[PDB]
Amino acid sequence: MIVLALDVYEGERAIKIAKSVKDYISMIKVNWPLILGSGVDIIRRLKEETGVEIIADLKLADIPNTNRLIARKVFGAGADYVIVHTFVGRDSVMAVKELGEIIMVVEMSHPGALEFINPLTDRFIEVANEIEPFGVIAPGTRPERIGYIRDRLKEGIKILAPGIGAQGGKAKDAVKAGADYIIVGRAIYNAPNPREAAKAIYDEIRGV
Amino acid sequence: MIVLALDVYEGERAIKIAKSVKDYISMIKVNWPLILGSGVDIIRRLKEETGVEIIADLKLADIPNTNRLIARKVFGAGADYVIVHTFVGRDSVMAVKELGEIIMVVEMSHPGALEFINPLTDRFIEVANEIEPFGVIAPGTRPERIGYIRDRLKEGIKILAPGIGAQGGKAKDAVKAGADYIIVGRAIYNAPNPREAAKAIYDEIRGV
Ligand SMILES: O=c1[nH]c(=O)c2[nH+]cn([C@@H]3O[C@H](COP(=O)(O)O)[C@@H](O)[C@H]3O)c2[nH]1
Ligand SMILES: O=c1[nH]c(=O)c2[nH+]cn([C@@H]3O[C@H](COP(=O)(O)O)[C@@H](O)[C@H]3O)c2[nH]1
Repeated sequence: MIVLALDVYEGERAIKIAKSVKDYISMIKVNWPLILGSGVDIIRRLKEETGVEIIADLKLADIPNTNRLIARKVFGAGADYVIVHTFVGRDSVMAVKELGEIIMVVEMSHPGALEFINPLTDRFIEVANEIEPFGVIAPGTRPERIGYIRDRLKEGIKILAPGIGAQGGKAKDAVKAGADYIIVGRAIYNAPNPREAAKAIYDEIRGV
Repeated sequence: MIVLALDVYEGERAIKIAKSVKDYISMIKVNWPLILGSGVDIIRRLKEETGVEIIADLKLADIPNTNRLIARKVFGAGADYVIVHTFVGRDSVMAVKELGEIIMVVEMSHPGALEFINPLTDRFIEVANEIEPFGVIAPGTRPERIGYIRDRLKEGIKILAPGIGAQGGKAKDAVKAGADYIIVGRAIYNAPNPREAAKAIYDEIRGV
């Protein structure tokens, strides 16, 4: 099950790519840049033009009432899931979950992640286990980490993995490692033929 | 020096209120809900209509590249400062700092803050000491914490403190404890007469 990271911040060209690959993806993930550049409306619309669920990658990390306000507006705009940080606390996570499905951040892949976030991943996983969000993000650059998290995460809580390598077999390996969804951006929206690249990743995943 | 927390999500109503108190405030702080409701261009309009600097309280907490994309757009839209989290690491903070002035989060006041953020406040302050942002936010609801932070914060980094009025904090207390700026929302924008409310706090802060 593929998640398209529509990180093509230019208007209509972003929507064109998403509608044409709708057959091979399960969700569409949008971030703050797209939202800022096109307005929160690009959400309602990415929807009624692809028919695919949408994940608003916002990494909410504010106080409860502000997280709530943002969620209400984003869910209200059509988002199906909102990604939220675990670091700011449970009340802030629950404020969003109360209005819609959430995906919690328990680990990150940039150099800075090793400073405070990653040392707390085991603890964040346990928070995730108690809250039972729809899922958690797990950088899949290294399958070992997806399995690490999968071993500690409650069954029923999905794992979505970004940073999937471009080599043939990587997407399949991330799923085998425990990822329920692989989040792919570049390798798809910047490929000569998007639908084709989407189909390739899709076919790879189901082993044939 | 007052920072108006303009938590009025109807763009025109926000401008109307901001304009009526513009001569008693130093800056205007806006968060995601207002940006989502009126579009990020509301920052430009608020600046033109009031003549005061704008702080975008986004609490950025993404990877360096994404934090930079967001900051580029927001500083580009006219923001003078962007509030960023320290927990995501130095690289993510610097990604924003390289594009404009920043204010770092080293401690929060909601209950969830006790779980992971506050236990790390001393370490966050040392990270802020190294990076040297324009300022850090300090809890105005507990003047004892403003002084605690001030003592450990490198000289030159400013302290801005919310929590005055509605949350029970006093402007006079916060300034006495070391706050350079007092962040106030409801006590001014929900006052029967905002300009009068803004003047009063202005007077309170001036009387020492
Ligand atoms: O939660 C996350 N932590 C990370 O460290 C990270 N690095 C990349 N990404 C996101 O992965 C998606 C696909 O990235 P690529 O363009 O390299 O395929 C895109 O949405 C990228 O933004 C991350 N998401
Ligand atoms: O820790 C907190 N607990 C709260 O209940 C709370 N309410 C508001 N805020 C933050 O303070 C800014 C201005 O708030 P006021 O309208 O209460 O003056 C607001 O814009 C927020 O940034 C809060 N922070």
